[PDB]
Amino acid sequence: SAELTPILPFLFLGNEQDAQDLDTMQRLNIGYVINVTTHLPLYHYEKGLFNYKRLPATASNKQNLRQYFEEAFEFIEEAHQCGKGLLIHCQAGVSRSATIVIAYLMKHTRMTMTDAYKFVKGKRPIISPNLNFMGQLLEFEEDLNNGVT
Repeated sequence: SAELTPILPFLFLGNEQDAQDLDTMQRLNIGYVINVTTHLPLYHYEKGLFNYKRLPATASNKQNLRQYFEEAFEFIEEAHQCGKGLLIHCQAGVSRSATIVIAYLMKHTRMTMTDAYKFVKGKRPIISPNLNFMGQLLEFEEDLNNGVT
């Protein structure tokens, strides 16, 4: 499988395998984990090593991910501000988690939707948000450009 993707020094995009790799997470100074599924475990929860957030998305073709953007960005920033990294993952790191990272880049590094997509896809070529999530990212871009987020 594809290896964990560093996006920024404090933001890593991964799959379910990556969230179980405790030696790597400790090596990369990860202190925060976002699990973008309703059904996966929060791996290593009982060791009390990380701070976790679940964004309980399903597999539905109508899944709304925008509703989670604010919450997910706040958690990323918490990690960011205390000098810890954050791992965000779903099952494959292809679609749900990747959408959230692109949106973060759009809001917090001012990247257009196209440039943020290409930034992530350049780092992690297997990503492929579905057309539903792409539609939401376009709407998010719109709302960012009018300041109405």
